[PDB]
Amino acid sequence: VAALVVDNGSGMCKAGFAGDDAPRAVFPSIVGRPRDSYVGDEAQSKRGILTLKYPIEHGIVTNWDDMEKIWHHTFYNELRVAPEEHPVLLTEAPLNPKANREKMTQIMFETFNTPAMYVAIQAVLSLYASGRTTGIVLDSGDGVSHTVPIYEGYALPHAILRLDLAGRDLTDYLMKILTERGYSFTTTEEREIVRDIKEKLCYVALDFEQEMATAASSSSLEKSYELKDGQVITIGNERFRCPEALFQPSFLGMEACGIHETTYNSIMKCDVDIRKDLYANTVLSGGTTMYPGIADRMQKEITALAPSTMKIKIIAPPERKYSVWIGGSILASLSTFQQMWISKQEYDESGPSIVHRKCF
Ligand SMILES: Nc1ncnc2c1ncn2[C@@H]1O[C@H](COP(=O)(O)OP(=O)(O)OP(=O)(O)O)[C@@H](O)[C@H]1O
Ligand SMILES: [Ca+2]
Repeated sequence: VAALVVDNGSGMCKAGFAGDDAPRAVFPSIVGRPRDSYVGDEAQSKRGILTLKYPIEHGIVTNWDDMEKIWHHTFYNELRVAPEEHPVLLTEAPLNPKANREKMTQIMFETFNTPAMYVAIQAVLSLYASGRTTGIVLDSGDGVSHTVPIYEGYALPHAILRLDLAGRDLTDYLMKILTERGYSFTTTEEREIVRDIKEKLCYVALDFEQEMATAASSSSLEKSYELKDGQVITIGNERFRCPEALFQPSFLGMEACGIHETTYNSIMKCDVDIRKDLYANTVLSGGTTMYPGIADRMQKEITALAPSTMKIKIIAPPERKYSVWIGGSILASLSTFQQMWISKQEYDESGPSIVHRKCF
């Protein structure tokens, strides 16, 4: 009899049990409404008559009635369990407003009746999941990208940087640039493909101009995508121009620093004496860091921004895509964290605003 690990993100919900090694339920973060309640895998397939809402916008929860239902679906239909038997580890976005974790507790203890619960910070977790308690996580999902300096399991609120460049925009950026090539992707079923192509084929060029150079001069970097109907689509320098946006947001007419500088900028915002620790412990997580090349490119780029002498180390746990979860599975499982929850009876005594003093 162990705990529960529910990680909620802008596009996917990752659910399972503390003391496992991998989520058991994984399903998009979508609630479907007929212009009578559909969540999960189910929800996607029905779209044509329904309306789809995503209640997690940019890592933060904006609809609470839809959020409640994703969790109704998670416990009952996906995990087949019932909450008032289990303690729940719930995850939160770096710099989640005070109010939102409060409101989160309410739902759990009140609607769901958890005997115990918790909210931890996603970044923080993935940092654990590799085995460290100091560092800076580049976490970057379907909707939002954070750089998060962590010191002794304590994220540093002054040093966090959020950038809303992430999966969905890359998906959108591949569409845009494949469409400039002639192709067309109207429908959302076609869109589901560009999503696949991005994940199947894209990578991160080491040297962006040389690469663009190479692909104008020959076709050595081309790959074909055979569409489920039979038609094969040639994809070329699109393959690395999509994830290039991460390093240069301009591609998307954004005036933002790329994930590299953003990470430099976050390291730089900290007390000087910790930086070398962070520099050398920089963890990728989120599924938008899955592109091959990323590590090196990031190694190359921070090294051009960092002290000439300095030692860098980008860590890319092969697993990273579902690391946030995992990281908490570890935690909720740890016999030494067993007596750190907020309990049903503890809530009753203090209301939601206790979720702060006990969740630092
Ligand atoms: N192998 C891959 N290569 C590149 N991108 C990928 C890969 N696998 C998944 N992605 C992208 O990762 C995204 C999902 O990542 P993650 O699971 O961190 O999302 P999330 O937690 O829903 O997002 P957020 O942190 O933005 O709330 C999707 O945009 C998907 O297209
Ligand atoms: Ca996420």
